[PDB]
Amino acid sequence: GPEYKVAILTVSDTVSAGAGPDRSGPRAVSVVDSSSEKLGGAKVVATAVVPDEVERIKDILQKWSDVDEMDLILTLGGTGFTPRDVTPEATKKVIERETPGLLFVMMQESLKITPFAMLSRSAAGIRGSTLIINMPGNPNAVAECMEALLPALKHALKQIA
Amino acid sequence: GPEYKVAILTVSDTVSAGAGPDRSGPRAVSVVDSSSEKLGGAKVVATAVVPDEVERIKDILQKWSDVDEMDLILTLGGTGFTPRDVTPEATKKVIERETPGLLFVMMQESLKITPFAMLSRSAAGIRGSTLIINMPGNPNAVAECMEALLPALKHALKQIA
Amino acid sequence: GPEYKVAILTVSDTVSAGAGPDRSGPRAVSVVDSSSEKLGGAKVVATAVVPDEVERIKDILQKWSDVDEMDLILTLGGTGFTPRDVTPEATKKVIERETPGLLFVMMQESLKITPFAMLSRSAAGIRGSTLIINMPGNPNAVAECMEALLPALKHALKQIA
Ligand SMILES: Nc1nc2c(c(=O)[nH]1)N[C@H]1C(S)=C(S)[C@@H](COP(=O)(O)O)O[C@H]1N2
Ligand SMILES: Nc1nc2c(c(=O)[nH]1)N[C@H]1C(S)=C(S)[C@@H](COP(=O)(O)O)O[C@H]1N2
Ligand SMILES: Nc1nc2c(c(=O)[nH]1)N[C@H]1C(S)=C(S)[C@@H](COP(=O)(O)O)O[C@H]1N2
Ligand SMILES: [Cu+]
Ligand SMILES: [Cu+]
Ligand SMILES: [Cu+]
Repeated sequence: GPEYKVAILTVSDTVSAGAGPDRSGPRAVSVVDSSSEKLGGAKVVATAVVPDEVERIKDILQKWSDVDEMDLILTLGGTGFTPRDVTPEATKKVIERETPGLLFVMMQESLKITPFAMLSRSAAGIRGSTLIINMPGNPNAVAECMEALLPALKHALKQIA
Repeated sequence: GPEYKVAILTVSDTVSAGAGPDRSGPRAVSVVDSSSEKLGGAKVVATAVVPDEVERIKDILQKWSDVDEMDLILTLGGTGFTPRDVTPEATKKVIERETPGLLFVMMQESLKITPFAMLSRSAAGIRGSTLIINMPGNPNAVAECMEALLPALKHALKQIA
Repeated sequence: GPEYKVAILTVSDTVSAGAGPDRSGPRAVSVVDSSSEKLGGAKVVATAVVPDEVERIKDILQKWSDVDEMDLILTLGGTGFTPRDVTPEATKKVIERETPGLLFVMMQESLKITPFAMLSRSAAGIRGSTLIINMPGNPNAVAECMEALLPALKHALKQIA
C-alpha cells in the first residue's frame, strides 16, 4: 500500500438515494492521484457515499480513523447554508484537534475564484493519526481547495504520524 | 412584507441607558435598505437596543429567531476586547451552525481599511432559518462589513430557507 | 514596573527536559522589548518553560492570569500537527473569550512568508484581564507574528484593562 492512505467521503442525500451520480468524488480521487508524489506518496484506497445525516457521517469518519487506519479523509459536500448541510457539525464532533490554518488557506484561495466561497462552513481537524478535511460539493471546488493545501499537506501528513 | 425580514440589534450599555443616541443602527438600516435588491428583496422590519449583557442579547436573538420569524439578524457592537464586550459569547450560545466564511470575508475586507479590524471578535451562524451576524459598533464598520458580504448574502438567505 | 506586564511561555518537551536550549524564548523577549513603546509600555517580566503537557500548560496560564496579574502571555511552540502539539487545546480550556482576529492576522501575514504557516493551529483569547496568544515555535515565526499584531496590539491591551 501507499505511504499515505486517503479515503474520500461524498456526503449527499441525492447520491446516497441513487437519484444522481457522484460528480465530486471522481474529481477528488483524480486530484489526489495526480498529486500523489507532491503529497509524499498518497493514494485513494477507499470511497463511500453517505446521506446528509450527522450520525451516518460521524460513524464513517470514526470507522475510517479508528478501525481502518486511514491517514487523510476528504469529505465532499454538505458544508453550505441549507438545513440539510450538516457535514461540519458531524466533523466537529469527531475531530480531537482543530486545524484552522487549512480552513484559512482553502477560504482565502477559494474567494479568489468566487465570492460564494464564503458560504462554505467547512471544518477540519485531527483524530488520532487521521487528518479530516471538509471540502465543498462543487466538483471544481475540490481541485481548488487541494491546490491551496498542496504546498504543505505532505508535511501535515508526516507530522500526524 | 419583504422576501427577507431583517432585524438590527444595537448592543450598547450607553445607548440602552439613554446616555447617547444610536449612531450605528441607522447606518445599518440604511445599508440594508439601499442594498435591498442585491439582497434578494430584504427590508429592515425591526430594530432594538440592549445593554452589554449576555442574557439580554441571547433573549432577543432567540425571540427574533424562534418567535418573530426574522431571516437575518445583524448585531452592532460589543465585539471588542473590553470586559463588557460580550456579543460574540451570547451569539455563540444561540447559533446552531457556525458560518466562518462570513467572518473571514468581513475580517479580510475590514483589515484593508484599518488594522483595528483585528480587534473584532465577531461571531456568526444560523439558528433555525435565521442567519445571525455580529458587526462592530463603529458606524463605518457596518457599511464596510456589508459590502464584504453583499456578493453572496442573497444566496445565503435563499439557502437557509 | 511597566504599563503592561508580558510573560513568555516556551512549550517544549526538548527544552523542558534539558535536551536543548530555548531558541524561541529569547527571540520573543527581544521582539517585545524592541517594540515596548509601540506596545504602550510593555516589558517581559517573566519567562518559563513547560513540556508538551496540557495540564502543565493550563496550570501556568491560569497562574499567570489569575495570581501573577500578567497582561499579555505569549506561548511559543506546540501548535503544529504532531501528537505532542497540544498548546492550542490547553489554551482553549483557559481562555474565556476568543480573539479570532489576532489569529487571522498572524495566519494571513505568516502565509506570505511560508505555506507552512497553515500548519499552525494557534489559539488566542482573553482570561480576566490577560490576553493569551499562541505563536509557533520557530524563532523567525514569533518576530513575524508580532509584526502582524503590532499595529493594534497596544489598543488590545488598553481595552482588556
Ligand atoms: N474553491 C471553491 N469553493 C467553493 C465553491 C467553488 O466553486 N470553489 N462553491 C461554493 C458554493 S457555490 C457554496 S454554496 C459552498 C458550499 O457547498 P456545499 O454545500 O456543496 O458543500 O461552497 C463554496 N465553496
Ligand atoms: N470594517 C471595520 N471593522 C472594524 C472597525 C471599522 O472601523 N471598520 N473598527 C474596529 C475597532 S476600532 C474595534 S475596537 C472592533 C470592535 O468594535 P466593537 O466593540 O464596537 O464591536 O471592531 C473593529 N472592526
Ligand atoms: N510566521 C511564521 N509562522 C509559522 C512558521 C514560520 O517560520 N513563520 N513555521 C511553521 C511551521 S514550519 C509549522 S510546523 C507550524 C507549527 O509550529 P509549532 O509546532 O512549532 O508551534 O508553524 C508554522 N508557522
Ligand atoms: Cu452555492
Ligand atoms: Cu477600536
Ligand atoms: Cu514545520
